[PDB]
Amino acid sequence: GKDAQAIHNWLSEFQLEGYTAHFLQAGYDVPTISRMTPEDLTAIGVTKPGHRKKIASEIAQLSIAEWLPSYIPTDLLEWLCALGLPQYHKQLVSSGYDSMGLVADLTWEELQEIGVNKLGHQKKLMLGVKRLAELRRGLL
Amino acid sequence: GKDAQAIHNWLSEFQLEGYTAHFLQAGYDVPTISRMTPEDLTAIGVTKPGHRKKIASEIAQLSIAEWLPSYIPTDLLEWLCALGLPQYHKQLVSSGYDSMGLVADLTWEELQEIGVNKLGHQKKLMLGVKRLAELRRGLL
Repeated sequence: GKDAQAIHNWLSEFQLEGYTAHFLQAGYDVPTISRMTPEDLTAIGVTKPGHRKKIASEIAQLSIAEWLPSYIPTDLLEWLCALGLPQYHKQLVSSGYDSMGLVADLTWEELQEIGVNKLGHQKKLMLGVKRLAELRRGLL
Repeated sequence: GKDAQAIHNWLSEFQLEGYTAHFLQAGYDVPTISRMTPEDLTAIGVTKPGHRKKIASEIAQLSIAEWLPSYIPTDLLEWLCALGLPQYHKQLVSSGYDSMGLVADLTWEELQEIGVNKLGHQKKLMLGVKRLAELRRGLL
């Protein structure tokens, strides 16, 4: 198991790791767990109040989000972080590409005065744009 | 370096790994490399014809795509693979959620006769739907 070893690690930091299989059988992984509620834990069989209280508390301390597991960037900076290019955010913003909907229409010739000059970052970004467009038209 | 060790590994499988820094300085990573052309390799300074011929050939043999690095799913199955839920594709298709644009309007009550019954897979999917909607309205 691959996310099992992520759960088992996190549950071990407070000696509740014998609940690992509870999250597995329910299909959960760590980022989804971070958004459960107490009733969700009850639903998957965490019924002992002493343990459900403690797992809830330990979940609020989980501060790793937000486009995991979905992998849908909602805003521009999230997306440049999916890609490995957050260093370009504020160049894109100074040039008026400050939203997903506007970035989708960015074009190969703007790139030089925005400041994306390494050709690999150039290509990676424009492939992201191209197929971001392909996803908008996907709604009809 | 993290994708450097991915390049250095792949270039080593044909003893050309001393080109690793060429791809780094240009910002490339493996999935972007897989889409380069010969002129792209020239541009980043792979100028010796014997090596550029061989790296090109070795790139066509790279068959790992397609939403990496972009992390924008273009079609429904890609997206259920971003998430860890491809086992549900054909249930979603038998129920008429066979595109991104239609999935974006899937709702919590359909889930039982589609066949998504593990609550963690339920939550993971509906978070993906919710924020997929949030991304469509993002285009105005």
